[PDB]
Amino acid sequence: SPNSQYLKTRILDIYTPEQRAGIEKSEDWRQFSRRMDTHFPKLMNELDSVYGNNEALLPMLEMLLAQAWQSYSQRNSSLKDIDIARENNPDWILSNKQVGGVCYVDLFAGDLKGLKDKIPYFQELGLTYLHLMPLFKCPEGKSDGGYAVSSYRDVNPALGTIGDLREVIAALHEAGISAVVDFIFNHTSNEHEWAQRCAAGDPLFDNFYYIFPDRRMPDQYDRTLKEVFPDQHPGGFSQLEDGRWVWTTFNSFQWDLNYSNPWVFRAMAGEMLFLANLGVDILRMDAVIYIWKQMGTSCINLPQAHALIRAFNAVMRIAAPAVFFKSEAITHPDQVVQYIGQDECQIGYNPLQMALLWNTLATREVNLLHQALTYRHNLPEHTAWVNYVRSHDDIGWTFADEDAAYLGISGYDHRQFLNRFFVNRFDGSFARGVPFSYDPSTGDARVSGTAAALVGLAQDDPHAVDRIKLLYSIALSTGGLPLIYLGDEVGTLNDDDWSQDSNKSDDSRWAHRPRYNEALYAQRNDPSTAAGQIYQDLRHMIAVRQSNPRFDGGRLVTFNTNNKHIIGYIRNNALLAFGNFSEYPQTVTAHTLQAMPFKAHDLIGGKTVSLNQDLTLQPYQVMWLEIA
Ligand SMILES: OC[C@H]1O[C@H](O[C@H]2[C@H](O)[C@@H](O)[C@@H](O[C@H]3[C@H](O)[C@@H](O)[C@@H](O)O[C@@H]3CO)O[C@@H]2CO)[C@H](O)[C@@H](O)[C@@H]1O
Ligand SMILES: OC[C@H]1O[C@@](CO)(O[C@H]2O[C@H](CO)[C@@H](O)[C@H](O)[C@H]2O)[C@@H](O)[C@@H]1O
Ligand SMILES: OC[C@H]1O[C@@](CO)(O[C@H]2O[C@H](CO)[C@@H](O)[C@H](O)[C@H]2O)[C@@H](O)[C@@H]1O
Ligand SMILES: OC[C@H]1O[C@@](CO)(O[C@H]2O[C@H](CO)[C@@H](O)[C@H](O)[C@H]2O)[C@@H](O)[C@@H]1O
Repeated sequence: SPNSQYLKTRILDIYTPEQRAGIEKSEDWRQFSRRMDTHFPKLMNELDSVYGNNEALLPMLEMLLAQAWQSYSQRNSSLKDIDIARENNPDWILSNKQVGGVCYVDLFAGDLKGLKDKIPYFQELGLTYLHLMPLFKCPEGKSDGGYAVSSYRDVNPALGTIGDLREVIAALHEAGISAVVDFIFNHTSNEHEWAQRCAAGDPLFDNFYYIFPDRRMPDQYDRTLKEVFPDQHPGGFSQLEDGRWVWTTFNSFQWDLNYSNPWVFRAMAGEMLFLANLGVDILRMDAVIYIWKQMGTSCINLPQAHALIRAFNAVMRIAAPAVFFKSEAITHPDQVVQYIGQDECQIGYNPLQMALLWNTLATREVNLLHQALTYRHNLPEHTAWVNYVRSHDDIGWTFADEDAAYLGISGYDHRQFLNRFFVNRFDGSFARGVPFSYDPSTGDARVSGTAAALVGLAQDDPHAVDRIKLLYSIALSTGGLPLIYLGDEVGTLNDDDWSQDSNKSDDSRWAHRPRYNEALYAQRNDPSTAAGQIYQDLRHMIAVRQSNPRFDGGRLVTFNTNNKHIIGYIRNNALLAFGNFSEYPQTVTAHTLQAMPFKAHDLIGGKTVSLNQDLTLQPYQVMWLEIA
């Protein structure tokens, strides 16, 4: 294998002898050269572990690092300052100061100029982090809500221009908000140029996808693949018009990119550098678990997938140190956590906590959630969870069967229950969700619907507002970067048109993707409305989280409440949180509370609470007790 110095001297060969002296003296080159020395050995080792003795490895690497230099050279000074700051503060992601939000630009604000106009509201709410849903050109009609990308460089004209996006990102930065966008790197749309050229037999785009002459290999792969959108097509493959078959994990119009080809890595690394220099702070690594395939396996969570992401990481350490990764791994908890690491994805979605929040509302029993906060919450140094309550996607019940079994719970039977409960097919349920991707091979299903819909707000259940408050309280206080699904903070209900819209009718996820509700947002300062109560509740919890150092960092220790309806945990040995998941009053006894100070201030309700006696929580009450 080559070395950092060799590669750098060749990178510099593009310059005249005179220019070259100016380059090597420059501050940009000095930073690049030391980051090369520090981080290139990781890049080389990760790529070697995947591609081995591949003839194209060295040429690809040289091409990539030449592009990395050009990119860093071009990178504007303000981003270069953020590079230095995050280079010396790996734990910026772990600060209690951070609170995130996510929205569709079109649905929430019409277009990018409109989004820029909403930035004062984001500041009002207290966001420091904003994820904008996929922005770029995609097929008209059905594009999986923009996740079928037809060009990585062209903004969807309905949203505006690439210049508009650069301005939004600058404006977010001026408002103290990090910009977060999707890195859609497992697949492109079938109308993407790479996809067209590859299928047409253009040598330049040879092996950019997985294309087969017939069903022989697809059938063999499909023996072990687990379907993602079972309504859409069987297995993992779709047929071309000419009779061939292409790997399509998701929709038929989404074709998996072939990372066994090192030129595909270079292509997407190139795209990563492009987004970096737009000033993107965090890249959402979409569908991370699918980027390596192997016959005889489920083709998810494979070792090469992890190595490839660690390779991407090193590219950012070299040419855009500010750019962090957020893992989207919705899979078994044992596998979810393997993506999270300083040298891989520094943060990742926490689907286990999310799914168990909803589980606990249904059962009123904190057993699985306590188990999860006890054994699966704490992370390696310099990493964090992203804690959420809802997202643009369905809810999957991705708790571990092994975990549940230890508690005498059958995972299969339990999911059968949860899936009936949350779509209002269980006696007494407050939930008004909609099924998604029922699967006749597994009996599996997921749940669509907004947070407000799932807690009972549609029928104005008197407990609805408190349920929302409780759920968000836990994401805001367990440790990690909390992510608000924008619209939830005023109690936004399910979309009313999705089911009869022919572009949407086969995808119930659109139920929980409503437009900005003008009426609700106008009520947000009136505490007599559900919108105002939710908003003031959440805003208060956000303010406390961000101001109070007891919430800092990602670590927690659970507290045994000895009440199966009440969750308990302690942050920084100074903040005792209780959450009552029962619709009835529930008590933590004086005996349980013996080690606590006699009195403690509750940050939620503002009162001084006695802990030297029974503590009785009202229905769905949350307490944040300052015990040190
Ligand atoms: O809030 C209503 C109800 O929810 C909880 O009970 C549910 C269980 O959590 C759930 O697992 C499921 O129980 C079934 C088992 O999974 C299955 O193995 C077999 O033993 O039959 C059970 C019933 O079908 O469904 C129940 C609810 O029916 C919670 O524990 C209850 O206290 C609560 O009243
Ligand atoms: O300056 C380094 C050294 O590189 C040699 C080639 O062996 O020339 C290379 O570097 C030059 C300056 O960057 C380039 O103009 C040239 O294309 C490249 O081959 C020597 O010419 C030079 O002394
Ligand atoms: O309201 C049901 C609505 O959901 C859509 C597609 O998302 O189908 C979902 O619900 C069905 C059960 O009603 C499931 O069989 C299906 O797998 C699930 O995606 C529509 O098919 C349906 O009209
Ligand atoms: O601490 C005294 C008394 O409290 C009991 C309740 O089971 O334990 C509780 O006290 C500890 C104080 O931090 C907690 O760590 C524990 O989780 C909590 O349940 C008994 O363990 C003990 O006798």
